[PDB]
Amino acid sequence: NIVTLTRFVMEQGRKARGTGEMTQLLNSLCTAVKAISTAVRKAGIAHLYGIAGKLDVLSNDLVINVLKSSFATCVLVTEEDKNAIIVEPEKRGKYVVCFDPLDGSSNIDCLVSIGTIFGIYRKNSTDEPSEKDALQPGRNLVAAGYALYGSATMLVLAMVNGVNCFMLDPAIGEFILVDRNVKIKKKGSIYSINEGYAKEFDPAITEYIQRKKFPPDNSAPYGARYVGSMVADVHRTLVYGGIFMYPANKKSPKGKLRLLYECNPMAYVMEKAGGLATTGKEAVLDIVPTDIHQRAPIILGSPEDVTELLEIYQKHA
Amino acid sequence: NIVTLTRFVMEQGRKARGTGEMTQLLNSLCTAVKAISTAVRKAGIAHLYGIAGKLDVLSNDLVINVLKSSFATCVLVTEEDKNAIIVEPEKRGKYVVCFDPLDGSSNIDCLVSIGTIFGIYRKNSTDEPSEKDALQPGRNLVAAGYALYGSATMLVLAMVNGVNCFMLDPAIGEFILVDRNVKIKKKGSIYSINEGYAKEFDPAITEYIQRKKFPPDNSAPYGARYVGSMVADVHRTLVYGGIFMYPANKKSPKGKLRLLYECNPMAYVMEKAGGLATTGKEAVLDIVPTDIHQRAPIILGSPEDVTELLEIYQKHA
Amino acid sequence: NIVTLTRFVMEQGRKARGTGEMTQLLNSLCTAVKAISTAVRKAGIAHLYGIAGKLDVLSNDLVINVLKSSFATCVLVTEEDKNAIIVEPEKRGKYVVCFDPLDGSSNIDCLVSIGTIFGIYRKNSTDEPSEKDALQPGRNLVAAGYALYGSATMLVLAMVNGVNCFMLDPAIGEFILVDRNVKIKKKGSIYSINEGYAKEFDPAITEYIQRKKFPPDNSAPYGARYVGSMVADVHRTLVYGGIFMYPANKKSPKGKLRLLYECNPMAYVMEKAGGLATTGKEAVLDIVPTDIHQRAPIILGSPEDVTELLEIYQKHA
Amino acid sequence: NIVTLTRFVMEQGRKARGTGEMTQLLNSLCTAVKAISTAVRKAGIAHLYGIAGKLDVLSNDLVINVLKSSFATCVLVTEEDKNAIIVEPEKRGKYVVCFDPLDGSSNIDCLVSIGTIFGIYRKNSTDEPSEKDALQPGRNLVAAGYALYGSATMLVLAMVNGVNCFMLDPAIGEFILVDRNVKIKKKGSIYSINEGYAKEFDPAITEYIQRKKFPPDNSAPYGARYVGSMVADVHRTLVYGGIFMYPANKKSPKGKLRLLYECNPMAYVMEKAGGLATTGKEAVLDIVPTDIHQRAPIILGSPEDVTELLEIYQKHA
Ligand SMILES: Nc1ncnc2c1ncn2[C@@H]1O[C@H](COP(=O)(O)O)[C@@H](O)[C@H]1O
Ligand SMILES: Nc1ncnc2c1ncn2[C@@H]1O[C@H](COP(=O)(O)O)[C@@H](O)[C@H]1O
Ligand SMILES: Nc1ncnc2c1ncn2[C@@H]1O[C@H](COP(=O)(O)O)[C@@H](O)[C@H]1O
Ligand SMILES: Nc1ncnc2c1ncn2[C@@H]1O[C@H](COP(=O)(O)O)[C@@H](O)[C@H]1O
Ligand SMILES: O=P(O)(O)OC[C@@H]1O[C@H](COP(=O)(O)O)[C@@H](O)[C@@H]1O
Ligand SMILES: O=P(O)(O)OC[C@@H]1O[C@H](COP(=O)(O)O)[C@@H](O)[C@@H]1O
Ligand SMILES: O=P(O)(O)OC[C@@H]1O[C@H](COP(=O)(O)O)[C@@H](O)[C@@H]1O
Ligand SMILES: O=P(O)(O)OC[C@@H]1O[C@H](COP(=O)(O)O)[C@@H](O)[C@@H]1O
Ligand SMILES: [Mn+2]
Ligand SMILES: [Mn+2]
Ligand SMILES: [Mn+2]
Ligand SMILES: [Mn+2]
Ligand SMILES: [Mn+2]
Ligand SMILES: [Mn+2]
Ligand SMILES: [Mn+2]
Ligand SMILES: [Mn+2]
Repeated sequence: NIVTLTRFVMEQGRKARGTGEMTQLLNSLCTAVKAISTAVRKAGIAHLYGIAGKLDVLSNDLVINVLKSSFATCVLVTEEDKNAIIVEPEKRGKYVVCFDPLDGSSNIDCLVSIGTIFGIYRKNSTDEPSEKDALQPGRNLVAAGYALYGSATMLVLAMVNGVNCFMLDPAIGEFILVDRNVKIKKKGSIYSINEGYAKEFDPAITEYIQRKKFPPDNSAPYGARYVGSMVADVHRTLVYGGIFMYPANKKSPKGKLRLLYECNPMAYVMEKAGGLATTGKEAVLDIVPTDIHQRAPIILGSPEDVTELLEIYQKHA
Repeated sequence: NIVTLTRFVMEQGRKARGTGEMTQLLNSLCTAVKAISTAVRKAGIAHLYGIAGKLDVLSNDLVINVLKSSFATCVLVTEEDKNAIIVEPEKRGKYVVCFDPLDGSSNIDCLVSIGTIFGIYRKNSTDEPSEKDALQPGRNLVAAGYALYGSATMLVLAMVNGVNCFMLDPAIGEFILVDRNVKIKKKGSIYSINEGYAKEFDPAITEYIQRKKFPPDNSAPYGARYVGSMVADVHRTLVYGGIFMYPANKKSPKGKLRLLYECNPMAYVMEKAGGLATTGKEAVLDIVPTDIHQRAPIILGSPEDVTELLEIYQKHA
Repeated sequence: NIVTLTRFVMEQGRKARGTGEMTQLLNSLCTAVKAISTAVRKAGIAHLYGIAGKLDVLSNDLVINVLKSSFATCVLVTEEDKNAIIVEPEKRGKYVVCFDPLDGSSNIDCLVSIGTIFGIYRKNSTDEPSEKDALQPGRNLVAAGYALYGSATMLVLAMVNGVNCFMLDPAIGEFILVDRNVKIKKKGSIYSINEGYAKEFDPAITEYIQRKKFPPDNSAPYGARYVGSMVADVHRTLVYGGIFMYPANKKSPKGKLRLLYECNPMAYVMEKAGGLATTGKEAVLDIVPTDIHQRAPIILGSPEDVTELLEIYQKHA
Repeated sequence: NIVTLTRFVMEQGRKARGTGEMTQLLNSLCTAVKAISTAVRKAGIAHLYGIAGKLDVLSNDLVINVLKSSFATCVLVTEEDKNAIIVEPEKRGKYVVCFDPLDGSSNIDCLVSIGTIFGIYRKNSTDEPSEKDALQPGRNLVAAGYALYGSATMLVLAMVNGVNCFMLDPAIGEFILVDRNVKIKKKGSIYSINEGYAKEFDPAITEYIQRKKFPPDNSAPYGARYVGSMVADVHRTLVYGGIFMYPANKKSPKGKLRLLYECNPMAYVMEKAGGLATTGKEAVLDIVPTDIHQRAPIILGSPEDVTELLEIYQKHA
């Protein structure tokens, strides 16, 4: 018998004896993702083309409005907004949601996969809600995941008891559980990084990559993939195995990717799946942010591949 | 004042005073692509999961029957079939069609962008049709193109007059012309290749990659992108500029990509767009096929990038 | 801000301090209705027509499977099944659901509106669950309503605190609250009955109809409508006002419509909206069934119109 | 071996050796109908309800612009426009098109079936086009038909060769031929009329209705059906058999239905189907229009039922 996201979430909220506030939040998210999927796939485009009678701004406006209306949130952090958004008291809940409404927006004109990333924290210090409420390490996440708008739309939800994948059936607007309790392969055979920045890579990265192309024990070199859209690259890593890297380089001395809404949610997802997520020096989830738009270096994926790189880092220290 | 693919195809048939046979064919293609797009985005998956108690194969069958139903074809060549398909004389038209119904199928499980590639030839001769009718150099193509099932579904159609892009509106099931008489940039800033095969590259490719990461004239390095699905990588090249490469290596000294249904269609779109498509030695479109599943090395993209690499190929001549 | 059925149901379950069992049931129903809507609209019909690679049986199979999987039901009564269906102990809940999966199936070949009708009872006598558990008067309903597959799909849900209408947006597969706390007009101007049975009508009905065509006080006669699909006819009555009638006649000495899954749910809906629902002699909801497939006469709609007919009945008694 | 409307229309244009102008027109119609169908079923309604912070009018604009974009028309007559629309000479074709973009609009709020009706004429003359070009008797129609937005969406197209029915597959946006060369039953068992106007009927109609409820030869009475939307009532008549009537009464001694865009198209479909369409005195198709919004009484359906009523009309002659 089939399991829909709505049923699964509700069930999980029942086993946890929640008051149903988080459950409403997750149902709001799902509704928002479906709406974003529909806009991404271009339904109604004929209307802009005058059969007479933006995508990231709309996406932002959908997430914020849909999340507010859930009455389960108090603080919102968007990649798109400079300051955190404080929900009006009438609509307040106890949750802080950190999200990237549409990641990979550059890739839009090229029709490359894009996705939505979100991390959910529970408000701790019960003072008037504010930005500080979002400044929590990723180890403190209640839930995190992402929606990938690729050849099909998928929602990956990670919580304390594991990672689950839900495929969207757009005929009936419902997410079906298709992969339960996901676990990443211990060792993979694909490395993903933008080698265009080779000139700026630190030594450890340089050695690792070359070890991938020319393995000492003449084994098969790793295949390479780099879609340029984090959600797509990280999703392939989780599903097929391997390692994804967006280390520090001159243009981004602290990495390009943001900690709260890109790095943390993906780090959380990887850990629950049995993978590692490091900065090179430390675990991503343990870092305590000081700025909501803070950036951080990130390397994640199969435990053996990440460990192997971490050993190399240590060797140059 | 909107243009649908159906309107466009018909006006073009009228301008060229065709009997309407090629128009029937293009319309059958449009229908097949819409049907594939729907299965790719998983409409109906709830039924496989028991809500009421392959893909490569399904795509092949759709294209074949829809093409036969057009009464415009005599010989069909598919990546999925060992032997060419000779059409029943009852439905025999004059066109030969070579296609890859679902390219990048190994990416399906990862939900990476995938697509359909086709090239159409007019039968040249007057004897019983056979495989031999498909063995024409790409320069003899009447039409060629592809459909990309990415964040949105797109059909790119190349004919003698040029290249046009049609975006699928899944709400009304109509391809809408969105980019007219497309021309690739003279020079791009992205290079695309599986650097996992570094150990195997010939000296010319190696030197080029090097120039891209460490520019000898102190110009900015190129960014790297490699989705792993030709239609996705090529479509990004066409729209954004740059170069895509899949040269020879232990993976056949002859390349991996197939000439008839992958290389030729793309080479044809590139040339009509004002770009180049070469094997490093000769232009892809001039190669005389000798086997329907013949492979060939290919390099395509912005003219200045392709000429640059060709120069290196010559330096090592 | 928008209100989706999922949010509304959850919210209502929260205010009622339910354990979330009914909430899951209602979410199961909604999922089933969306799936039935999609099949009714004919998505995928191209596949039966061989682009190479029942509606009431499928509908039945969807409702039963989806309801079972909710783990909130113990007894199921379908217009389509001879005996009540007892859910396996592992999947048991405390609810008894009486439904017509696809009412108006004759009207299918003519593409006339069809709908789904359901009534929900709470199991009372805690003995092993059985048919007897369904034999409860309609006054004992916890929830009832219907889905109408007309020009657009709508779900009308009635519960103790009122009647609400939700319109299905098939782009995102979500029901949006479009009409809150529905109340029927006190007096209408449309009568709905199949006058083809005039030869068999009892005297009261005969007098009423003629009073509608030739009003004593020369006022405007009532307009007449009779779609032949109860859900459509009753839905127009609720929304626009008037009276619907399916009285007893020779072919159906006790009416055609069934009490448990057609009459009761519609009677419940009408009462909460401020309308009346009578057999001519008694209120529909007060009747205690003795057979699950029992039939009953029914007259419902605006309070003044129904009262006016009831007066006439009394006059001939 | 499936037939889409697009394939059918093209083969028919080829058999008739047309220049492709009428084919472009029919294809533009197919596109408009699909666009209307989508708005009717409310795709996108969530946006009107603020998810991210008319119908008659929208339908008119769609048909008009899509028709003008076809370059096959010179004069357009709409139920919604006081004066006929003369096409800009730049896009002027040779066809005159009369249509009701959304018939039964008063039923919209009740979600009752609704539809689009069109009749196409070839311009006969050689002077500046004008309203006068549309004033042709229905016997001069090149094509006529309708689309019904009911439980499923259907397009019925009538041309010289006969009547065909195409079911819309909303998953791929394609009309699929499902009923070929349709013929109405010689005699039906359903009569359709608004009996609310009994007081106003002429003696002949009154006598007929009477014969249907109380058959003088002791045969079974006819059942009654009256949806209240012409396209719905007529489509049921065509498929199931019977008679539909909207005769004269205080609601204009001249009938309610409009000749050019409601009566003629339907009369034309009926005749091609082997049925009859009369005003009681003369055949609808032979009436010489004298005003574009001229109304006319109509009776259509199975030949034996229409002849029967015509006989009564004569008895009172
Ligand atoms: N649907 C759910 N899925 C998983 N955990 C849940 C769910 N609902 C509530 N919980 C857990 O219970 C806590 C409080 O729930 P709540 O009362 O809804 O705010 C949450 O923070 C989670 O720890
Ligand atoms: N829709 C079309 N678009 C562009 N060229 C066409 C079209 N139809 C026919 N032609 C051209 O005219 C030739 C013969 O058309 P046909 O008679 O249909 O086989 C083709 O092979 C093309 O070169
Ligand atoms: N979603 C809901 N909407 C309205 N009433 C509810 C809801 N959930 C529960 N209730 C009410 O509370 C009772 C018990 O709920 P439950 O524990 O879920 O079985 C039901 O029978 C209703 O009376
Ligand atoms: N697709 C078509 N189906 C049936 N008849 C057509 C079609 N196209 C053209 N014809 C017929 O041929 C005439 C002229 O076609 P046209 O040149 O397109 O204006 C029409 O008016 C019809 O009588
Ligand atoms: O367009 P965004 O939202 O800023 O995302 C781009 C990000 O950019 C990374 C790739 O950037 P580079 O071009 O530097 O490789 C991805 O991995 C992220 O999706
Ligand atoms: O033959 P397939 O399974 O359709 O593979 C697709 C091709 O595979 C190439 C990638 O091959 P590598 O893994 O060797 O890079 C892509 O460009 C082409 O799309
Ligand atoms: O086809 P069903 O499920 O038995 O429903 C038909 C019912 O039949 C009534 C009309 O029947 P008559 O033909 O006797 O008028 C409707 O009001 C109900 O929808
Ligand atoms: O003019 P409209 O609003 O499009 O009305 C539709 C017409 O209205 C007739 C019903 O009229 P009565 O209420 O007079 O029966 C139907 O057959 C026709 O569809
Ligand atoms: Mn963003
Ligand atoms: Mn981002
Ligand atoms: Mn393939
Ligand atoms: Mn391939
Ligand atoms: Mn039924
Ligand atoms: Mn029924
Ligand atoms: Mn109208
Ligand atoms: Mn009208």
